[PDB]
Amino acid sequence: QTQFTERALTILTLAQKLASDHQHPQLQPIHILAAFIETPEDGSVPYLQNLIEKGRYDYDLFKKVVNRNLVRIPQQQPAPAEITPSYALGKVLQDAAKIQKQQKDSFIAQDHILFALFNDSSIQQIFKEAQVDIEAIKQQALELRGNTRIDSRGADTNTPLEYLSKYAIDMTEQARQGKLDPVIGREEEIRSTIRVLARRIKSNPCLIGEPGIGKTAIIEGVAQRIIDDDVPTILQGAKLFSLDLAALTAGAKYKGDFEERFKGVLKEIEESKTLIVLFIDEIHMLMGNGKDDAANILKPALSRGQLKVIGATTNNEYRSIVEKDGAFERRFQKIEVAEPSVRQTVAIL
Repeated sequence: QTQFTERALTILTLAQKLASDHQHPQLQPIHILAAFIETPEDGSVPYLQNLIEKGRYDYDLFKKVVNRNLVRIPQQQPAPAEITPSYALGKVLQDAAKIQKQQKDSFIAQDHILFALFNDSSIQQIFKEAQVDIEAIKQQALELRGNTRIDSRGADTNTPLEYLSKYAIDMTEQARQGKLDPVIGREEEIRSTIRVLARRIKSNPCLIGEPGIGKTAIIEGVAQRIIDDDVPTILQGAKLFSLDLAALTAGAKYKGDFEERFKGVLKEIEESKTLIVLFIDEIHMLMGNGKDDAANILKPALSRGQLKVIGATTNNEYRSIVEKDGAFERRFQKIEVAEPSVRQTVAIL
């Protein structure tokens, strides 16, 4: 007694509606495929379009082939009120159920219907006529969700986050689960970091000091201050991600791979409806040492306003960046982070 997901039910609903508009006797796999290439109600990217476009195929050609093959189906003269499923479609629904149990999922989703679709010879010649490798789209569907199982009725989102999951860590959700420890003696420097983020000019703080001094403790303090809603109006409901440069580097063995991954992370941020503050440790390994390509990706994104960045570097390394990039100095506010022994002495003097 398995149940469908909300998006899977929408596909079967659109397929039932498309067969009714074309007045076709029975529901066929071509209808479900036509429901996949259908533009969603909210203008979001369809699930199948993302797989095909990221596979670097011509999606417009694919739509044109599916439509001309569906119009090729003759229209019955008197439209009945009973659109039964065909024998070919019955196997698809039965095949999607075993695909769900094969992957140990709790619900039948778009993926399972799409996988069971790939087995029908009707849609197999559709992909061949559209010159789209059907086995490459299958690989795209496998890599998409990763290894996260489908537990809820709405776990099969069309375009899940691919770059923010591989090369970033959500510090906010990690703070909700009590995986962080509040370090003492740094609330004054946390207050300054949040004050800069609420600003509209130079809204990107940059922590200055030697690594391992408590910089990571300040970021974890800002995250837990966003969770309990102790932040100004602008930061209410904002997620705090941490860019993993080691993950960006591992596997990038081709020229431009690092920039492509970094551009993909920023793209998922700028399209997010909620404001996202990205923390970049050792930011000099991005904006300095003659790395102009990475700088030309972050600087325009900061101007659009959707992204706020918390940088972290040493004093001499920050001065090295500013000495050859005035535009960087006008977007980042300097915040000095000293060792507790030095922080206590300065306050006494």
